[PDB]
Amino acid sequence: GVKTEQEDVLAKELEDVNKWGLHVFRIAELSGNRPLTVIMHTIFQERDLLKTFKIPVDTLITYLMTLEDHYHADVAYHNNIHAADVVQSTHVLLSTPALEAVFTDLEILAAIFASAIHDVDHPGVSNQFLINTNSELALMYNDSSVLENHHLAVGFKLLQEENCDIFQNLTKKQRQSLRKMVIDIVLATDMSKHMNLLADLKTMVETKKVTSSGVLLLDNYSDRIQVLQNMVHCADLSNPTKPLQLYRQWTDRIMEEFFRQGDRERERGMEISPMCDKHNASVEKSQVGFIDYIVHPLWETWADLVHPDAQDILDTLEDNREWYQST
Ligand SMILES: [Zn+2]
Ligand SMILES: [Zn+2]
Repeated sequence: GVKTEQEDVLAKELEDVNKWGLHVFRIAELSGNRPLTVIMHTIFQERDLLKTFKIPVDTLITYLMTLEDHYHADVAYHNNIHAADVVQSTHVLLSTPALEAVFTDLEILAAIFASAIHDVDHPGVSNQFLINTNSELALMYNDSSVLENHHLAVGFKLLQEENCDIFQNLTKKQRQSLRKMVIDIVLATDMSKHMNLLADLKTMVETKKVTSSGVLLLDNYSDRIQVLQNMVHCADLSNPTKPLQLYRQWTDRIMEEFFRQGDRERERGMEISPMCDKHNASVEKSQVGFIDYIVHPLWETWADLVHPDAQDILDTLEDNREWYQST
């Protein structure tokens, strides 16, 4: 009834689950490529979610393993490790001092569950690739948020497998609310929604209230959900805010995925996508452009929302930006 030594090494690593920069790749190794399962399990226990929602533990484990298995091991970036990272990063963002006591258990469950399923069954190519190849998925979703609609459908559909319904003891009311929030959050991970989300984040920063001091004031669904949406979007785009040794690993993986799509595009004479082209790519330049135009405006705005909880994260982003720039 005692951990093996590998399990103990895993356990000591997981003591960092509440911190930006967990070594998720080491956890992936220690766990036998189960970073999503062990990290979700640790977080659910940590937040008392099993008791609060009467989730039987074997059901939670069975579902997590099933969820994890529907991420593609042969996809370099959009895989279970990325899902685990986004989960644990959303987990840390949820605990930010400026959001203390703001969100309900159900909203907390929604953000974490949405994080876990948000890229499930990703084929490792983009929406545009899927649309252009006349793929079955693109036709099912009428070319609209193709992957993101698919991630949701898979994530929910998997609750129907044997002993997988982790929401079996929630009331209809809890389930309908949970489901809508999860759907709103995941659909918001589509980059084509990025400009609007950021616009609304800013507007809320311009017009933000604080009550009892410190903590933010969110008094309608629109505001509560848009903050959750931006939170997970932030976790999804958190690679450049992480210590450089992690960030570079993510960048290697995303570039491996992009070039591979570039290869497949040429294996069919398709026009080559924005910097998916091996040979004609500057990884350093693309990262700088990515940070200046997308990641920094997002996180800078987030940092303002929860000032100054996010100062260390923003500083790390800027350091990494200068680092890449120095090339
Ligand atoms: Zn995605
Ligand atoms: Zn993602």
